[PDB]
Amino acid sequence: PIVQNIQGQMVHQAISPRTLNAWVKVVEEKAFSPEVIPMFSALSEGATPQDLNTMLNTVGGHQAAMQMLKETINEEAAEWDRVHPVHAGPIAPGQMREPRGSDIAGTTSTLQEQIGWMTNNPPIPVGEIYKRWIILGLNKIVRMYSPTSILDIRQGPKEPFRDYVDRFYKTLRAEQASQEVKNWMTETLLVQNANPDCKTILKALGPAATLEEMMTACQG
Amino acid sequence: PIVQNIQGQMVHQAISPRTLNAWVKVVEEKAFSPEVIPMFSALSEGATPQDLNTMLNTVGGHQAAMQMLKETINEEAAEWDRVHPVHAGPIAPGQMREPRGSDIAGTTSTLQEQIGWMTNNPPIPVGEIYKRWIILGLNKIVRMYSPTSILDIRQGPKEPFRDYVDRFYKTLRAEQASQEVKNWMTETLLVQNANPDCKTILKALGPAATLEEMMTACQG
Amino acid sequence: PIVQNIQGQMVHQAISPRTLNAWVKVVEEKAFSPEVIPMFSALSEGATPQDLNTMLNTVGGHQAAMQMLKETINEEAAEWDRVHPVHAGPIAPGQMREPRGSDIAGTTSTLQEQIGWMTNNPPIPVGEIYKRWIILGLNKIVRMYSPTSILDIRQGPKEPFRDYVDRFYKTLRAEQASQEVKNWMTETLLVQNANPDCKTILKALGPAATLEEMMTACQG
Amino acid sequence: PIVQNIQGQMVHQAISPRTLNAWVKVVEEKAFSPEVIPMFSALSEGATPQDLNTMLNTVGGHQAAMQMLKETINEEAAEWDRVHPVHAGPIAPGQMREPRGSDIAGTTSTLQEQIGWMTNNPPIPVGEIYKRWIILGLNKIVRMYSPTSILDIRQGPKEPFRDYVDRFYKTLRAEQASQEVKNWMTETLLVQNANPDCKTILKALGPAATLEEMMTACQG
Amino acid sequence: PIVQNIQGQMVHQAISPRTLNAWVKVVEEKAFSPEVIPMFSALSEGATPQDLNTMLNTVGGHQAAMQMLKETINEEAAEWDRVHPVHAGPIAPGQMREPRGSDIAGTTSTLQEQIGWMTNNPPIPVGEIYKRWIILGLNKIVRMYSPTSILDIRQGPKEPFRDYVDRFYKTLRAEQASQEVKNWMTETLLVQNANPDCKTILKALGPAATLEEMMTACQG
Amino acid sequence: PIVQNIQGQMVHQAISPRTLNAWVKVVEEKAFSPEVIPMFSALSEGATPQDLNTMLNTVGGHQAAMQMLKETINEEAAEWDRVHPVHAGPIAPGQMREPRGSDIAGTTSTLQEQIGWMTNNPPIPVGEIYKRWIILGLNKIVRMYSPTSILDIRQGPKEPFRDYVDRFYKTLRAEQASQEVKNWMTETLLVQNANPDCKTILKALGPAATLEEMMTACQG
Repeated sequence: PIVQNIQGQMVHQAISPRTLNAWVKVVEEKAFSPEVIPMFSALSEGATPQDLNTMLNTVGGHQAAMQMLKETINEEAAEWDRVHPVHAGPIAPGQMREPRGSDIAGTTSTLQEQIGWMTNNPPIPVGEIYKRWIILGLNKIVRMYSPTSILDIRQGPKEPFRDYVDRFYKTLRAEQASQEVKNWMTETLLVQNANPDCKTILKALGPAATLEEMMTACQG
Repeated sequence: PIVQNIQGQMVHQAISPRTLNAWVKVVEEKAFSPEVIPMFSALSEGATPQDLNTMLNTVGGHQAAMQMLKETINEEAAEWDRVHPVHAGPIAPGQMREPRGSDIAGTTSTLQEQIGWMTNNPPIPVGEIYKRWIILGLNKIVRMYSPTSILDIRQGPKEPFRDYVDRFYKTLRAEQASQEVKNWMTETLLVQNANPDCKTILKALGPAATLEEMMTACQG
Repeated sequence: PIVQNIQGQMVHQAISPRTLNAWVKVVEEKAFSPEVIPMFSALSEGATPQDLNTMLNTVGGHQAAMQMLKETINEEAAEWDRVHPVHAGPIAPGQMREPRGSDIAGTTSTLQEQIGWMTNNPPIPVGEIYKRWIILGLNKIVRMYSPTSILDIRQGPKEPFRDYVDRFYKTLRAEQASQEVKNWMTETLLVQNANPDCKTILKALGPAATLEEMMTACQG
Repeated sequence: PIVQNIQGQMVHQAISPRTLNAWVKVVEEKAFSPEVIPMFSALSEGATPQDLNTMLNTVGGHQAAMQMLKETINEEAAEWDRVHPVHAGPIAPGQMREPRGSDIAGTTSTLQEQIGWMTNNPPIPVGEIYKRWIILGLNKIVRMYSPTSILDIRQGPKEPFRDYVDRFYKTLRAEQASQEVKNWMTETLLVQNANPDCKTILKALGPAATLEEMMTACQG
Repeated sequence: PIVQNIQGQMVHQAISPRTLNAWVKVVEEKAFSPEVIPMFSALSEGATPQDLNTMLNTVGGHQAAMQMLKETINEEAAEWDRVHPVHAGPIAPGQMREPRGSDIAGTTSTLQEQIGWMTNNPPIPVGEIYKRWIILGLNKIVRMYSPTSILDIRQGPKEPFRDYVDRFYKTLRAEQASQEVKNWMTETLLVQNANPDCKTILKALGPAATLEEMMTACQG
Repeated sequence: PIVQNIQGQMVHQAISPRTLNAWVKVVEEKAFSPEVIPMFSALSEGATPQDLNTMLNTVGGHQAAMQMLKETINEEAAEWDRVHPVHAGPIAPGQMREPRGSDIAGTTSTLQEQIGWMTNNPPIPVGEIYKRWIILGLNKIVRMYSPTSILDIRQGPKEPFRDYVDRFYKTLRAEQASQEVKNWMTETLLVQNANPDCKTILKALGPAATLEEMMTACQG
């Protein structure tokens, strides 16, 4: 990943083994849960497409998820090539040729060319584009790992309200259908599926009730 | 987070992966203890709102508590907007605009805008305001996670005074109240709920005795 | 490796103890899984043949695999020396001589000659060729460690489609067939070797079958 | 702490997470040994009272010891405020006001006043006084924590002289008496409490008894 | 060890404690094995003789091996003195004196003299010579620590070919002999000492069969 | 400990918690052994007397050894004060007053005075003097912790020669009576205490025998 110097300029730097070790360990230990996308975006800030291909190929196991991510990256690269055709002929001396989708992916280009793209004037953010594509692929992967659907949630007679709302919001963050649909769901489905006693305790507070009073009602 | 860089010019330095790993580990190992608030305040010194959002997203589990935190952040932003109205219009070329609640919460404010608001002279304390909001939310969460009320703390028949006062002060620190209420409670509730064998000893010492005198009295 | 100094001449640097410890640890911990080749290509970047020989010699155990890797390096060096004539006699100053196969292998050269061949104009990628040879050898090794073949994978009656495709893609990554033959295999045998229920499911799905829709269809 | 830049101003720097992690680790693993005070004085060097309050609040458990430490800090602040009058009214610019005891404790001020007091000419060190108070409190704590007294140490019939002198010097380090009383006891009760055989050996050794001579005499 | 410092001026940097801890750990777990010589050469790149003495003194236990190493260093020093005589007389102000046989081992040579001998132009390769001596000593020690001879390696009746060839090549690498002798030793000993069934299986392949074909013959 | 900068000058630096942790761990885990002195000399290179007093006070347990070290430091300081009396009266402006015997230890001087003494023109090596004193004290400590004398060594009928020579050289390095006496002991006492069979096998080689042949004789 590129790093700025004392005078402000930046140059390529070898990827730290600690970053790769932490990424592989968090992938192994935390599997594919909603909290891998923020850590992935934090680990590889400013990473070249070669570094992202490293961080993806290094993930042993869960090869189906990695194949899904590869297919998503392939579709995004095809759409990018369709929306931005590259020109042919001689290239200007002060400009380097613009990358194609397969080259934005970093599959058929050298590291020096990535560094030249990233430190050009004006700079070309190939790393950020490929990171956005990988984040979309990881969103689709965490959507696939979702164990249950949002509608099938029903609290057991003994399962505490805390565990119920924990499971609910876990699969809700794993759903990621939309934002306003999520807002409507947390109003309706959250109170629609409570245990009868605590259910009517929550209905006593009306729809204006917030989550804090919703929990301290059934609390104790 | 931004940091003083040689010489005297603050530049943006992205959050280090080791800090995020330390935060994830302390939230995994210690759950939601009263001490986490200081650990959080010390792990994110001078952090941009984006860094605090990253540190709140990287949490694993406890989604209910994170939801209360987000809702209290929204409430604080609404109160800030009600107290500090923002006038519309073109901005000055050298001075930045006054941020709104959504600009403080890092939701609709780009990283460059926050860096501007922080490094500009005079500085806008967006980081400290968002930290105060998150600290209020964490206080709410740790006061909710209290298993039993402070009024229910009672010593066992053979439970030593050591563990009794330890658990009592732990629950009292987790409990929420003004300092004078705590000053009254440590004098009215501590000696009364003790075991009678050592309760007689504490009564023999006196009402206004300090903690160390009672502790060395019932020692052994 | 050879770290490139900021806005200056590229300076040689000894391999880091951290890098070597991470390498020996991943070897010892994961034996020879298909990801050791990407992780090796990641750790060893811009490294001299001396660095690569050190990284290979620090490996303890698996001496059969090490001897096979050395035999592969010897075969590659023999082929290189056969298809590339070696010049001799007086050599003009400021121009290094023709690198022999035993020299590009690093067994008959020195760090000075390696750095000279890596700093010449135009540069000669001695490191990138020796790394290619090591990757060919490691590919042979990981093919030898393959427990079962790819054509002999059959899904269990209770073993789910996720686990089945995980094993299938692991064996495919281990497989030695060319990429053109590799595609037909994952297009045909994946649906041809599954259990009858989801086999008929994917048959009703028909052509253009992709992994995402396959896994969403075989749910439950 | 306050790191002194090389040929520059003493720039303020937030406490690194490593310092707090080591502090919580030692206070968790080693409880309250006599040496923790030296390690606490080592980790916190040139630190603002805010840093010391952060280091104290991060301590988890042993809340009775923390309350005793806060009571000791309050007593020291009351004494300081009693024996030092506090000026008021308009204050000349460029000269900070009189530091109050509750202010020298850092409970009624911000970081700016502490940094100003630690940068004035002549310097007024708030850190070296608040650390002194914390050390007095930790000394009271470690004295309270000692399980056995110094006057009640007796060597076992089979327990050798080395273990006896180890326990004796540990309890002496935990002792609260003045240094001259400490010298008196370490001169007399050491040989006055040993086992009769080596007691007579050390009596034959006579005056000017020195520890290495004692341990070389009681050998075997 | 000295290191290239920005810009282009080598200055002395003391050995880091982490390197010493890594060396103590590798001489605690790996103990003495063939892999230690490569690890030692990588941990001490460009080390002054004082650093190598420090790394050889920190080894706890195995005093016989360290004495062998010291005696072989003395023998190499005597041979260097007998081959490179040192003339006595006043030294030139610009250039340094020729190091004697004991100036290499860092016994009577101060650190400044070694730094001079290394940074001078032309440099005196004292570090590499002392490293060659220590490597000869370590080769002696690892050839001594061999439990059995290479002629005694024989496969068990049901011991798989994998463990047999692994142990055989490990003992052969630990053994000391010229590579030319090993070329006959392998083709004479590997197939002969195998199990009778696998013996005939390998003999069916041919005498000059490679290691990979011989392996895949009896695979499973 | 002081550290050099880019311009070449040195200034005080806070002691790293990693150094203290490593020292405490090596002191406790390895207790007292001849290989604690090199580790101590390597850990605290360039450390101020305050840092050495820290590293000594931080050692919990083995308080008798620490008191021996304190007594040795006291005697060395008294001898230094006797051999170098300090002058009275006003001190020159360009010179700082020379440290007394007790101030070399850093017991009655602030850190700034130590830094001024260490970076004066010409520099005064108080740190190196106090390190020499501490190394002498640690030598006396490891002398006391020697379990057995050098003469009592007699190999058992079954105890292998390797264990015998290991124990011999261990207690010989722990003896440190002299260096030439050590050379005479390794000739006489090593050959005088062997088991009769291997004893006469060693006598078959005469006194000219070296250690390598000495052990490979009794080997196998």
